[PDB]
Amino acid sequence: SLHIYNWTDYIAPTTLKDFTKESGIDVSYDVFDSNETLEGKLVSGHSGYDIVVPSNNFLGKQIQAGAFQKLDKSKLPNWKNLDPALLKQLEVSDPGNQYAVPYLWGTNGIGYNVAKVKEVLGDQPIDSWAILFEPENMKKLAKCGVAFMDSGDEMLPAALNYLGLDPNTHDPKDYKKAEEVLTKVRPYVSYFHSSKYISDLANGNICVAFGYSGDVFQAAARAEEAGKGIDIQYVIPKEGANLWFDLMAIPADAKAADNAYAFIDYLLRPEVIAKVSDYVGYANAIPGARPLMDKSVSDSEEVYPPQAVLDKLYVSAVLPAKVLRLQTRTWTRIK
Repeated sequence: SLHIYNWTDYIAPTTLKDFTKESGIDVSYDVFDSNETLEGKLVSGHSGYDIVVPSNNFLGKQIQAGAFQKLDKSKLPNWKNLDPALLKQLEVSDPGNQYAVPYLWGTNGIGYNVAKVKEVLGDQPIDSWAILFEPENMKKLAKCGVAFMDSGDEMLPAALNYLGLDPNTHDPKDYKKAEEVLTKVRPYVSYFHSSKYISDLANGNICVAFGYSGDVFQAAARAEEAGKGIDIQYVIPKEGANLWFDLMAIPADAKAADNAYAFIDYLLRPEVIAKVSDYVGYANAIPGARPLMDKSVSDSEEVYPPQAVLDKLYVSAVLPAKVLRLQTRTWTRIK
C-alpha cells in the first residue's frame, strides 16, 4: 500500500482510482485540515507516510533537519513537464529542487467587492498594492471597510516589495521604511485578523482585503452560492506578490519509495494534474495542463496572471530567527 498525507478535499474525485487502475498500486490516503497537524508528525521522525504535502515554507526550514529525502530523479521521468521558471522560483526554498515536486500553487493579493469599490473609487483600476498602501486610496476605502491580515511575516514582505525593496531582506533599515508605509494607512484599517475577511468579503461587510488567493476564492464561491449578487474579485498586483507552493515530498523515514515515485510521476502528467486544478481551482506547474483545463481556471488572471506579473512574484526565503523576531516586533508597533 502507498501511504499519502494531504489536505482535506485537495485532490480531484477520480485521481486516486485512476492512479490505482493504471499502476496497480493500492493507496492509503489520509487527510489533515491544518498545517500544525502535519508538521507535528514530521518533526517527530515517524509519520508512516510515503508522501506528504507540506508548504514550501515548512519544507525550506525542515530540509536542514533531514525530515525529507532527496528525490532520485531517474524515477521521475515526467520531471520535464514542469515549468522551469516556477521551479527556479521554488529553489529559494529548495535549492537545486532536490526534495520537492510542485503540486499546486497560489499567491497573496487583494480581494475586493467590485461594486463597492466602484462606489468610493469609481472606475479606478485595482491593480496595485497602492490600493492598500497609499493613504490616498485607503482614506476613501476606509468607509467601506478594509481588512488586513494579522502577521508581519506576510504583510511586511508585501510592503517591502511594493516599495521595491527585497521582500526577503534582513536589513532593519529596509524594515523601517516598510513600517513607515504601513503606519500611514493603519488608521484606515478596520481590523487585523487571520481569517475574518473571508466571511466579511462574502457577506458584503467589507469592500477590500489583503488576502491569499485560495481564501479569496472561498469568499467568492460563498458569495455566489448565497445568491445576493455579491461579486468578489481577486487580483495579483502589477508590482508582484508572494508565491507559495504546496509540494509533494517523501519523508526520510519512508518505506515505499518506488510506489511513491510512481504517484509523483503520475501527478506530473498533464491530463492528471489538469483535473486536480479543475476541481480545486488552483494553478499547477505543468504548462502541458493548461489547454486540458477548465477555462474558468486557466483563462482566469486570478490564478494565471500575465507574464509581466509572473516575473515579479517572490518566494519567501528561510529567514534567520533574528529577522522573524524583527517582523513581529515591527508588526506590533504598527497595530
